[PDB]
Amino acid sequence: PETRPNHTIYINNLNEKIKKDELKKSLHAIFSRFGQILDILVSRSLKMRGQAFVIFKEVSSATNALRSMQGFPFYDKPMRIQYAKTDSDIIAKMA
RNA sequence: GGCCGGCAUGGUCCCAGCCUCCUCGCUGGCGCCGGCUGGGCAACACCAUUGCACUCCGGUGGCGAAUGGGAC
Ligand SMILES: [Mg+2]
Ligand SMILES: [Mg+2]
Ligand SMILES: [Mg+2]
Ligand SMILES: [Mg+2]
Ligand SMILES: [Mg+2]
Ligand SMILES: [Mg+2]
Ligand SMILES: [Mg+2]
Ligand SMILES: [Mg+2]
Ligand SMILES: [Mg+2]
Ligand SMILES: [Mg+2]
Ligand SMILES: [Mg+2]
Ligand SMILES: [Mg+2]
Ligand SMILES: [Mg+2]
Ligand SMILES: [Mg+2]
Ligand SMILES: [Mg+2]
Repeated sequence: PETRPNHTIYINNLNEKIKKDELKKSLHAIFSRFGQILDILVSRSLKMRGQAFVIFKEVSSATNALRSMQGFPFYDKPMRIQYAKTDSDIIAKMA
């Protein structure tokens, strides 16, 4: 359902027909305005398809991105967003 | 994509057309029928999947495809 605040947002219900490189770029296009993005992780494997991790440098960015883009129609599908359950390695490798 | 068999089929060159998972080719292929067989999921389609990762990594399918004109 939902979890504790995090630098990283977990996005799913994404259109699975879209390729990894395009998907990453399109996600930057709509999410960059919430704050600096450290990385976007995408895989098309059987387990990880339809999903993305957007890693913000500051948690407040993640928070605003989550509230604002919940259900945003993206490649004809309503985007579902939550905080990631765990910190991404890029975040742990800092603080 | 490869090989073989049967039948049909005069040769060389030119132009145009058509076909596609298999160099979309600046020279790849394209008579009819039938059997054997290779590679790969890179793209595409379909099936399955709503999945919390930081390790690339589900499956199946097609190629069971494609002809006119001219010069000598
Ligand atoms: Mg990209
Ligand atoms: Mg990458
Ligand atoms: Mg997967
Ligand atoms: Mg033969
Ligand atoms: Mg005869
Ligand atoms: Mg015959
Ligand atoms: Mg002869
Ligand atoms: Mg003649
Ligand atoms: Mg020609
Ligand atoms: Mg034409
Ligand atoms: Mg064609
Ligand atoms: Mg047979
Ligand atoms: Mg986790
Ligand atoms: Mg085959
Ligand atoms: Mg002729």
